[PDB]
Amino acid sequence: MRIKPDDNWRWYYDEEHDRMMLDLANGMLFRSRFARKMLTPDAFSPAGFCVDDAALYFSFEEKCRDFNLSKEQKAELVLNALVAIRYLKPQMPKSWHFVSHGEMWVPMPGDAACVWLSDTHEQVNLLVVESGENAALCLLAQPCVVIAGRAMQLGDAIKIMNDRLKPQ
Amino acid sequence: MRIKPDDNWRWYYDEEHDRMMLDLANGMLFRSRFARKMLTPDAFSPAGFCVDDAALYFSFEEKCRDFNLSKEQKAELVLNALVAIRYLKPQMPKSWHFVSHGEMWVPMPGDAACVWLSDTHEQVNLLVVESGENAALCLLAQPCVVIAGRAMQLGDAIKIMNDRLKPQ
Repeated sequence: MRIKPDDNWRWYYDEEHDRMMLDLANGMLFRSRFARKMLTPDAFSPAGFCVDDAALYFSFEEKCRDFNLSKEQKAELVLNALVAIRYLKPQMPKSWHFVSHGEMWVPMPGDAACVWLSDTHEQVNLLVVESGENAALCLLAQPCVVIAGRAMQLGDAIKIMNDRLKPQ
Repeated sequence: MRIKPDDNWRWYYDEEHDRMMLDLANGMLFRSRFARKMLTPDAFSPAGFCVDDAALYFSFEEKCRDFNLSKEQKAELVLNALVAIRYLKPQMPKSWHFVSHGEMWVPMPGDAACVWLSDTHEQVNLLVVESGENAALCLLAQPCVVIAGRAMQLGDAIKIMNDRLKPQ
């Protein structure tokens, strides 16, 4: 495997570029997708990467093996998922942008999900990171997409309603 | 191999942390050893990692395979070499901190070199990154050392006189 979690990793908030980061260490850094706006007040205090984060990392890594992405992309995808799980504030679920399915499906963390955009009918691929019973928090699991007016790229968060999500 | 140069790599200087970086991309960043003080005015303008850089990367990587280091440390070593070659200002060669050898040897870029410290006789490993006929730019190729009063760690530049350098 390409990157392997190590005792030396540190989460820290970068004041100047306004983004959660991981120190890798050894000259390497990972700048996540998430800025102050989206972090819980935990985030603002450096913390070691712990066994629990290691564990989530290993599961996510395997759950993503078969997504259609560069192994560099899979890494960024899984590292943002840890940031989201650990530090993201609660999200306001989105509904009406996506083709609705008459049944609700229970989606588990680590699942590959599609939604359909209700105007373009373009399929978009997500990774599920957190469940709920109405809403599921997902990360965008493809290089980019345009949603409301907004553009988003790989790693970006969005809470979607379970009736809009579907297995790949 | 693990890190592979990619069209999306960008050199840029980071105003806020005063260091030359490389964007890797995919969330990954590399922070080199080198601050404003040591850069040619080129540095202050972002630039794609180009085919020539890619070439230097590949020879330096191979010339460092058998150094006594972590593959993470070899990565940091080589990346700093690239910064050094591309962007470092001319250096003032040092002389007197190192055990002299009555003959001058010709050292090629890419070479593994030792200097001896003249008071401790401790051996220190370097990586040659530029040649000249008197002076040869080297990066420190071991985790850390103490030289004049200064500390230095892996990736740090110093220009040394060729009579002071010796092959591994």
